[PDB]
Amino acid sequence: MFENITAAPADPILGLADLFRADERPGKINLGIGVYKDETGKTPVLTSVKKAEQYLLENETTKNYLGIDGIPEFGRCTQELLFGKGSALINDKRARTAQTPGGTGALRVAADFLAKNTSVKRVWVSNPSWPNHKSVFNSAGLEVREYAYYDAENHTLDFDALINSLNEAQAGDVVLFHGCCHAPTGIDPTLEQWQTLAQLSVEKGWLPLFDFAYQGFARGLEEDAEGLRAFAAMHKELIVASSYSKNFGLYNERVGACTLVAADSETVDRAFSQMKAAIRANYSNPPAHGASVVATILSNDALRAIWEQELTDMRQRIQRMRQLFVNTLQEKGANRDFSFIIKQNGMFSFSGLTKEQVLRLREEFGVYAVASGLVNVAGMTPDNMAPLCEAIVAVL
Amino acid sequence: MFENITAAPADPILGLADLFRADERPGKINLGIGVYKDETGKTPVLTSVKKAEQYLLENETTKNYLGIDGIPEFGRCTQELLFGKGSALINDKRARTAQTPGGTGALRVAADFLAKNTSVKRVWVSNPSWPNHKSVFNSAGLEVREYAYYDAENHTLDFDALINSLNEAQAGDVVLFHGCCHAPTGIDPTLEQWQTLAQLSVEKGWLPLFDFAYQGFARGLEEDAEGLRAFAAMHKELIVASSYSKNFGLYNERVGACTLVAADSETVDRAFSQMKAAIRANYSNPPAHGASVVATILSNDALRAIWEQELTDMRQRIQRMRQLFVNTLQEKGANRDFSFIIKQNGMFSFSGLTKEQVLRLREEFGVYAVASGLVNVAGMTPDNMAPLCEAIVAVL
Ligand SMILES: *Cc1c(COP(=O)(O)O)cnc(C)c1O
Ligand SMILES: *Cc1c(COP(=O)(O)O)cnc(C)c1O
Repeated sequence: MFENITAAPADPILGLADLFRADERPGKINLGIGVYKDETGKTPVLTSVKKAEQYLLENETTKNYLGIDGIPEFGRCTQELLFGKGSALINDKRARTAQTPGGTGALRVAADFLAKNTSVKRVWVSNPSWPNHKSVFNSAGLEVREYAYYDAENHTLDFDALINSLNEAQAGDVVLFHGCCHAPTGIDPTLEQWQTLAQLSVEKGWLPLFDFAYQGFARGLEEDAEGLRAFAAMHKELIVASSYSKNFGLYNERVGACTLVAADSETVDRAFSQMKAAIRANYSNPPAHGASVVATILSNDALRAIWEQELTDMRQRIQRMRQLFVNTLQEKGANRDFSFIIKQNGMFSFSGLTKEQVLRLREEFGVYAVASGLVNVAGMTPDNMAPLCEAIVAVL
Repeated sequence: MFENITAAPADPILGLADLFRADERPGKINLGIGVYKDETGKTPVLTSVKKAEQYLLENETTKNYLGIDGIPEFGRCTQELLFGKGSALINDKRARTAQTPGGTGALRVAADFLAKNTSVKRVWVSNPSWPNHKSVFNSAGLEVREYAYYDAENHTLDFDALINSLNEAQAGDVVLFHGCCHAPTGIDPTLEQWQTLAQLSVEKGWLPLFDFAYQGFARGLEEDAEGLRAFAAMHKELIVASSYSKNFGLYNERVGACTLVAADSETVDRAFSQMKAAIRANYSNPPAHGASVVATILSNDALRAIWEQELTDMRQRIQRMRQLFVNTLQEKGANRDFSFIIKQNGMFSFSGLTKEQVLRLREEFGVYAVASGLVNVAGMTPDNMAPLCEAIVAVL
C-alpha cells in the first residue's frame, strides 16, 4: 500500500529548529521555540518535580494499569485548580476528569467523544489559534470554522468582529476558547468581556470547549481561571482540556486532563462512560509518571508551595523580558510602538515584523523567528537582548 | 448535548474486578486478571526498572518534548529485538519506529494512518482475539472481519479452517497476527505454519499487521520473533505494533512502538511522515518515562542481563503453574484431559468450563473467572492451587 503515499509537510517550529542547529553563526538567537527557557537558555526540570520523582521512586510498588480515567487524586486536584476550591460544580458532582496524554490528548478524546456521541459537526476556533487545533478536530471528522479575534493593524482583541463572526455559529456548535494567554497573540478577554461572552453563549446554545494550557502564566492560578469560571457559573455543560506541560515543565511526560461538566451527576456519569469508551479505543489508559508527579505536588503543602513560587518565577521572567524588549528597542531607536508587547500575556506575541523582515533577520543576523513575525519572549535573556534589538532596528 | 447520551458497557475484567473486591469471602481467587502476578499475588516493579529509574532521576536535565516518534535509541532497540540484531531490514533501512502510548496506542496510530493514507477498508482478526481490537479499528472506521483460529472442542489451532476463512480476504486487506502467546487461546502457529502463512500472504496481497505484546513469554526473545521474521523475510511491507507492558512490567507507563516496514528507505520515510502527522493529530508526541527506562535497560549490558533473567523467571513461573494446574486436577480426580493447558503459551487459556460452571465457581466457591472459561494462569500460586482445583472438581 505505501508506494504512492505523499509526504506530509513539516510543522514550522520543527523546520526552524533544523535550520537553526545547522546555522554555523555563534550569536544566533532562536525565538521560534514554543517552550519556556530560563535566563540561561535551558528548559530545566523543576526542583518540585525532582523531589516528587524521588518520592515516587522510593514509594512505588507496582506499575499496574491505572483506570481509564487515571488517578483519582489527579482528577481532584485539576478540578479544584480549574473551578475553585469550594465550587458548586465540585459539590454537586457535575464534573468528571479523565487524565490524558497532554493537552493535545485531551482535545482529541473530546473530539472523538463529541463526533461519536452527539450531534456536533462544527467547532469554531479563533483566527489565529494554536496551529494543531484544526488537525485534531479534522481527524475526528468535526469541521473547523474560524471567528475573528485579533486586530492585526491595532494589535488588539477586535471584540465586535468576534461577536459578529460568532453569530453565524448556530445552536449545537462547539466554540473553543483559550482560557488565558491566548496562543499565539497573547491577547485575552477582559473579565467583563468573558461575562458577556458567557451570557451570549448560553443564549445561542454554543457548547464551550476551553483549552487551558497556560494557567498561572498571565496573573496567577486563580486569576487565570476567572473567565472559565464565568462560563461554568452559567453553563449546564462544558468541556475543558487542560495541560500541565508548561506550568509544571513536564512537556515530555504528557500530562493533561479532559473535564466534562453536565447538568447533574447522573448525566455526567452517563456521558463520561462514553468518554471512557473513546479513551479505551485510543490508548487504553493514561501514562502514570507525569500525572503522579502533579498529584503528589498539588496534594502536599510543602511541595505545592515550592511549585507555586517556581511558577511565579517563570511568569515574572516573561514579564520582565517583555518590558526589557520594549525598552531596549526604544533605547536603540526606531519607530517603535512596541508598547503592545507589555499588554500581552504569556510567552507569545506577533512582533509586527513582515515575513521578508524575518527572512533577512535570519539570513543577515541569525535571529530566527516564525515567518508570521511570531516571537517567543522566553528566548530573550538580558544577555541576548541588545544583539536582538540591534538586529530588529537594522531591518525596520 | 449530553442529555440522552446512552451509557457505554463495562468491559468484562473491570466488572469482574468490582465483583471480586466486593466479595466478602477470604479464600477467593481471581483468575480473570489480565496482568502478571508473582507467587505472592503481586505485580511488582522489576529490579532492572527501579535501577533504570534511579539513573534517570540522577541524569535527566530537561523534560522538553521528545520528537513525534520518540527517542531514537528506543527505536534502535525495538527494531533489533523485533528483527534480529544484524537484519537486512535494519541495514537497508526499510523500517521506521514510532514510540507510542502502549501497544493499544500503536494499534490506533496504525489504524489512523491506514484509514487516511491508503485504501484499506477491512482488517481481519482471529476468532477469538484480544477484545479491544475491534473498537480500535472501528474508531478509525476500518471494518473488522474474523478468520477462524481456535478449535473449541479439540483445544487447537484449526489451520485448515484458518486458511480457508482467509481466502475470502482480498488483496489490499490487512490481516492481523498475534506474534506469540495468542490472546486469548495461547495457541500459536508452528514455524512451518508461519512460513506457509507468510507465503500465502505475499501471494494474495495481504498487508500483515503483527500485534506483539508478549515477546519473551513463550520460549525466549528470539524464538518468539521467529514467525514475524518469517514474514519480514518475504514481505515488502508490514506493520508491527509492540508493547512493553508485560515483558517489562511497565503497564501504566504506556510504552509501545509502531514499526512500519516498506520496500526501501525512500518509501518508508514518505509513509512514516504521514504516520507522524497521525500522531501529531492524536497526542502530539509520546510519554518519555517508560520508554526511557526501556532504552537504558536494553542499551546497557549489566541492566539488560538482569532484565532477561527477570523475564525468564516470569516465563518459568507461568510454565510451572500450567504444569501444576494439570497435575493437581489429575490428582484431585475427575475426567480431565486438561493436558492441552501444558501445550498453550502465555498467561491465558480457555479452561473448557461452561458459563454456568464458572457462575457456580464464583457463587459457591469464590473462584472468579471470565464467563467464557478464560483463565489467567498467573493468578494461580502453589498456595491457592489445591483450593482452586477442588472447586473445579466439584462443578465438573
Ligand atoms: C501547549 C498547548 C497545548 C498542548 O499541550 P500538550 O500538553 O503539550 O500537548 C494545547 N493548546 C494550547 C493553546 C497550547 O499552547
Ligand atoms: C496487552 C495487549 C495489548 C495492549 O498493550 P498495552 O501496552 O497494555 O496497551 C495489545 N494486544 C495484545 C494481544 C495484548 O495482550
